[PDB]
Amino acid sequence: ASPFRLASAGEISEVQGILRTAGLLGPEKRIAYLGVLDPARGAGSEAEDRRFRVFIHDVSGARPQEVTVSVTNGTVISAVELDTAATGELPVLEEEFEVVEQLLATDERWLKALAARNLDVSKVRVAPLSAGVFEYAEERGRRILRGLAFVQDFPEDSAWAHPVDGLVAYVDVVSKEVTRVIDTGVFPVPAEHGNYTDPELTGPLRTTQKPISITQPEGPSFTVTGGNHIEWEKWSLDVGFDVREGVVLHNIAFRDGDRLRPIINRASIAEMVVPYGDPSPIRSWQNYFDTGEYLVGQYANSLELGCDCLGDITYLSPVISDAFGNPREIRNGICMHEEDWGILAKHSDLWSGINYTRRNRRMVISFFTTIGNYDYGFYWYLYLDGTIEFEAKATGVVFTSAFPEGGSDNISQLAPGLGAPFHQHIFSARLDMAIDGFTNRVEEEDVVRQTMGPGNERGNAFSRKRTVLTRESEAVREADARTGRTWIISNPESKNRLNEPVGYKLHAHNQPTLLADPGSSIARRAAFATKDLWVTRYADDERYPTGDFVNQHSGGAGLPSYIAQDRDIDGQDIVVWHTFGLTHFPRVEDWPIMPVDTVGFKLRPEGFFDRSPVLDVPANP
Amino acid sequence: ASPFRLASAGEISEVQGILRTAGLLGPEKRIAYLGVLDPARGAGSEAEDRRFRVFIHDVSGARPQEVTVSVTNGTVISAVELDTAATGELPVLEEEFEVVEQLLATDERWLKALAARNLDVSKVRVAPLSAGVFEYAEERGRRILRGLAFVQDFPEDSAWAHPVDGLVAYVDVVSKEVTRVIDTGVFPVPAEHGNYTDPELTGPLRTTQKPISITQPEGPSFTVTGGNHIEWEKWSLDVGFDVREGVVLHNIAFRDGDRLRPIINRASIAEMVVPYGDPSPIRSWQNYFDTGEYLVGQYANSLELGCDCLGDITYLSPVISDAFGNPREIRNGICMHEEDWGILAKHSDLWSGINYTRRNRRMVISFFTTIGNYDYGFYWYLYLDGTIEFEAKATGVVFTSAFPEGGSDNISQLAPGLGAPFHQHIFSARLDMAIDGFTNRVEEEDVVRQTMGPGNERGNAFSRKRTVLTRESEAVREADARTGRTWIISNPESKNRLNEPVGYKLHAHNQPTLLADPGSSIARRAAFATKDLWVTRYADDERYPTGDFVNQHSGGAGLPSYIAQDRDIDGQDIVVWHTFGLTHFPRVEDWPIMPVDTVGFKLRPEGFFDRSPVLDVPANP
Ligand SMILES: [Cu+2]
Ligand SMILES: [Cu+2]
Ligand code: NA
Ligand code: NA
Repeated sequence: ASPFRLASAGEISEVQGILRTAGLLGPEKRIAYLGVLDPARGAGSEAEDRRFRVFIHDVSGARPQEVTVSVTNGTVISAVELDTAATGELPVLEEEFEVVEQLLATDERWLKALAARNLDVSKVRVAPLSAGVFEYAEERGRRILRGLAFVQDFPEDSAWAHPVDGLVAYVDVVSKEVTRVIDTGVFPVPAEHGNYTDPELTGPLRTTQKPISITQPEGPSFTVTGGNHIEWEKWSLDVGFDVREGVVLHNIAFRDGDRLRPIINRASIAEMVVPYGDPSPIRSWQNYFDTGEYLVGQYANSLELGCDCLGDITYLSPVISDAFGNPREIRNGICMHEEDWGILAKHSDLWSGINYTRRNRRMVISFFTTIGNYDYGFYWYLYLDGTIEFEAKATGVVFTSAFPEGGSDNISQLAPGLGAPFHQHIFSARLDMAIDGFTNRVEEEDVVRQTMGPGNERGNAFSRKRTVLTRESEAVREADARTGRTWIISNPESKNRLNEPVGYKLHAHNQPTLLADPGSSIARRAAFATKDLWVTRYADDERYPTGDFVNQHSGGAGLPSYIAQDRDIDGQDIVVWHTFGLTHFPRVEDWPIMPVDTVGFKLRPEGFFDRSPVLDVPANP
Repeated sequence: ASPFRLASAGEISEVQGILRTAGLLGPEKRIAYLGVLDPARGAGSEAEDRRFRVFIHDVSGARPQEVTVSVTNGTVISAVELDTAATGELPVLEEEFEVVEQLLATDERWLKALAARNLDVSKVRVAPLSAGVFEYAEERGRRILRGLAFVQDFPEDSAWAHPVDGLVAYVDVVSKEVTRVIDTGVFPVPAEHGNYTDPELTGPLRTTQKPISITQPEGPSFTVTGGNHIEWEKWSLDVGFDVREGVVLHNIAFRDGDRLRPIINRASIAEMVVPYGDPSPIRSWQNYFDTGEYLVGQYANSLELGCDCLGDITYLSPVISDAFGNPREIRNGICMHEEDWGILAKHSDLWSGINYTRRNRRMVISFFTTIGNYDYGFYWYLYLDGTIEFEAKATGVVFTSAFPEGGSDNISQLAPGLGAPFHQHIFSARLDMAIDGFTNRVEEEDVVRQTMGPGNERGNAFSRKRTVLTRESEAVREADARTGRTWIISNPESKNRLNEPVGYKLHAHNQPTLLADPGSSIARRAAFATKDLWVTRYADDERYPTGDFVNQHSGGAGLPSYIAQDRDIDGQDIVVWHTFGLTHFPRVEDWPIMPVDTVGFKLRPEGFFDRSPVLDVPANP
């Protein structure tokens, strides 16, 4: 059995049983995170050791625990009580969905605020908003959620149309107490509805769209074996799924002739955060770590055939644990399919008389998640030519506020009285590299302009420079779009037939990084987001750029701590962490439901192959 | 009849007849350019006036002419003799394809160079390479082409595999004389073949690709009327075709409710140039203005169904003039089709219980051209949400040289002894704007970082700033990817329902601009390419960023001259010229035939609509 197979329902039940028998899962315990661990380095040989990591909350007020279990051997490997004021709180629990609203509904201060606004408490929705770390000393070591009110006029109404500005509250979800209710003043609650299925707002539906049918009469060109092992057009990989990260890719490799050549050992989105840029005290604390605080895999959607994924689709239905250790399937949570991708290569040669055209295609592995108002599609693509790409598709409903009567430098107007605070959506891709194996290095490549003069008398020359990042202290890099900056991951011990090291080049989109002041709480908690590229030496326990327990963790954790080790990364087992994101000034067109916008990155072979790897693609039928 | 209809065969024959009768097209004349002119402003009412512009070369040595004809009235409007030393030479003629090779084959200096290298002259290919303007005084006012040798071992061999470095020659294609033969020394001619249809090099063809079938059982959702008028999913436009520019889009507009709202009056790629960065005197003069010197529409490919354009395709077959004024059809030269484009909008709402997904699609209008070794696909896309995008797909065979034995700062290695000089492919999109009509302005928008302090005590705030470009002297702009710089075209006299000016935002890729020294010939002849964005006041005669006659024109022409007029562009009829390109350090994977790489730009609505314009899209079948 592949050590990279998806977790099965029986493994999760086994973890439950092991924890129970060890005294670690009594009736007061709640599993906040559970996932299989990847195999250790050099473990390929041999014998199963499937281990699971578990974060266990306690509803009675006792300290939570981090536990690793061997499901293979039926044993607890390690169990440690956590001091959450030091190392962070556990991820938000599903069962907290309604707790903030419930607590607030019986609080006299909350009710006073609602009564001033003539709002029916039974119509007021409130979400479990993550709290971060600000100036409130009573919150240190306590599990806090914050709450913002949105009115639902009727049960199928979009509450996002009706934000209640000027009001925020903080609660403790263990003691079930409301710690603070803050009312800065009454803003009109926007009146118009945002019901995008109401014919009054949609108008008559278009009747002009004729069907576009995508079929594969012979079935798909990829195979799936062992549950999650993909073979497609020379590519080989395993599709993992983790409740925190979502879809993970393992063992990305390319079969070049008779050799299986590794490229990336593990690819994931290891963090994603949505920092808000509105200085109103109602929202200035808000930074949603969709991955680290909420767990994006947990909220993966079940994808509808013909709707979410069109064509000949092979689904995976990954299994996760509920809060009690029972397995729960996400039916049709991962789509896998190949897509036509236009022209691959084309040339019409006058001298030879040969006219040549070939088509491209890509393998797609995707999932979609919903976190509150946001919905995101995460797409990995493998192309015939060896290119690897990630794309995020951001949609949903925008997070709303009042639009201030005098206008705003930090909020845009969507509808009468309705605002959208500015924000970013910033991702970190963790790419545990294995270019032709684990001995890798990274070079920063810039274009080099040359001065007109001796050796360049016509002033046309230009060049390139590559700078090796030799130690972690040198490996925190920023974009430079003007100079075409990219980063090449190579294997200095593996040369192509031209005696040049094999490599892959990372092409970033060069979007803005974290805009917050560098002294802010968010700049400290999401330090990764302040720089485009980090390179670390691989270590088993360095998994997330924000650290293991993000919720209410004070600044400092993750990448900035890991690189202090100043380890050798010049021809070693290394990990690239690429920050990329969208900066969103919401437009009227984003209301009442947002069209998709996109961001991502790609890696292209750079002297990895001895010539084009797609010369054996046949002409299209 | 629409004044924007494609030229017909009969119109071209009529132009021929008119020129003949006027004494302007005797047997020594050759048409180097012919195309319909767009209607004048305010001409919509009324009555036909189809005018054609013609550049007429004379093979006997007499001066060429620029002529405008009214095909409607059977008259010559203007005819002027050109002084080519002043205003530039005419575009390269098709009949010059073989002239450089032919001349050189009987030249003793050329033959001496070939004999030293043991090369059979009958196997030596040479192209009509554009000459530019360098230090050779004898070339001023003369029609010159330069020639580089490539060996074809047999008639179906790819000559690009066998460049003959150290050798270049210059000819006069009117006097049929070889002016210079320069031999800097013998380089080995690379030996390996680059025959990408030879089984020895391809290997056995893959048998693993299963069909991907794209069909439309009810036909397409767009209609074509009047030959070239498209109606699709609220969009309206006319598809033009010009021998120089290729596919042009006219009258791009969007039907918002019962109002046809203009967006872009004319969109084209008005120039494209390929500057080379190798300071060897063998190539340091080379800059191929594929559009302005060669005419990309002229070399548009005939596109094969199921191969080049997949799905339900509607073709146009545009007509151009041959060198004698006879019409020539480019059969199946333009593809039009709609494509599925993934998720348009999606949200799963816990509070309302509504789960909503809609799919996106795009209208595609494309052509493919071949210029020597290069092949480019030009794609325009219209999306359901109002986004407009252009994408160029660059492929073909890379232009080769020897790889110097000591390595090179300006050439990369492709195969043993085979090099690829560094170069860029730089496009200029000319967007004659009409956002809700012709009264438009441009603002540069940057993100604004804010300092932690009073009014921003948590250091989270960020903002945006917009600066109006009020006069042409202020409207030559550069990218700033780090600050998320974009440019918004708005109509200051047309407000959306929120009392904000309607607009569209240009999103650039922020790739490097022209790298050459600013004092070089190429920086002066392709000045447009040195800056990302220019805004001019519309004028009928300001068509190309490089001017009308690019071939052998000294530096200065086009945009830098036009903006000296310093015209008012604040709420006026304006034109945006966006420079964008690829910087290519060729990789081993690009040999022997290059996979596609891409560059482009998009424009997204920015408060153009009163809410999302896709709320009336129905759920997918
Ligand atoms: Cu957003
Ligand atoms: Cu190129
Ligand atoms: Na690694
Ligand atoms: Na205009």
